[PDB]
Amino acid sequence: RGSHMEDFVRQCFNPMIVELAEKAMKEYGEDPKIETNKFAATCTHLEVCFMYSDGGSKHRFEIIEGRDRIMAWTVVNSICNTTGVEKPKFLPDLYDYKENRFIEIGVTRREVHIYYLEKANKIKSEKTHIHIFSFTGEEMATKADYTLDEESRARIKTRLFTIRQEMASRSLWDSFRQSE
Ligand SMILES: COc1cc(CCNC(=O)c2nc(Cc3ccccc3C(F)(F)F)[nH]c(=O)c2O)ccc1O
Ligand SMILES: [Mn+2]
Ligand SMILES: [Mn+2]
Repeated sequence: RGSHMEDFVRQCFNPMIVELAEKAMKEYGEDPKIETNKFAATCTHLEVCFMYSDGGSKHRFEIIEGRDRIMAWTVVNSICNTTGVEKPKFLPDLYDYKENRFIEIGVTRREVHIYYLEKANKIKSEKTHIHIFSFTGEEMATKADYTLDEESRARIKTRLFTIRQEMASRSLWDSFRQSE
């Protein structure tokens, strides 16, 4: 199907990020040409996770998001057997070696409060850190511990708002906001 959203996602995001989002959606049994809003969402989430890992020290983060499910769970099991942190019931996004905790990164189109509430209700181990961003420039982290420096998060919010602006300029932001 000829979707403007698909072409915009391919023009906006990095090709390797697009390939990773495509592989993730195909592994989860979703059509990137049909679920174009979910395609944009997966690309955005991947890019935000990569920018997050880009912040901090060189060996600070172990990246779980992006890998296929089997290898991702393998790295999670290795981290749990190495450090001793409780195994999470759901696949997280990163692991902070400095703070020694799993990080779940979320990107929302609504208020960060509701999104964080749903995520804290989903995750039951509580030991997993949750860091939520929004397309309006807001953020919320567990225990007010935002992990990274202010600049590394500020560039993330800037990129999110740029993506929102481009979506609105292409007249696709309304359906993308209604999709969530
Ligand atoms: C069983 O469902 C889950 C699967 C996973 C492992 C892989 N998916 C993510 O890692 C992840 N997916 C999403 C959005 C999404 C997209 C597809 C299905 C379900 C969901 C969610 F349910 F999350 F809305 N947003 C994240 O930020 C994000 O990290 C983790 C937690 C889950 O509850
Ligand atoms: Mn994830
Ligand atoms: Mn996430």
